[PDB]
Amino acid sequence: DDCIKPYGFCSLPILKNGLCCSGACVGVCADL
Repeated sequence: DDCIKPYGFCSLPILKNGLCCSGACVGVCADL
């Protein structure tokens, strides 16, 4: 387990998904 990197790829569907360190995931990790 780890976090996913900001502006690295996570996955979808995003409700719960692999968690980005900057929080937001929408295919790519971002911030919102």
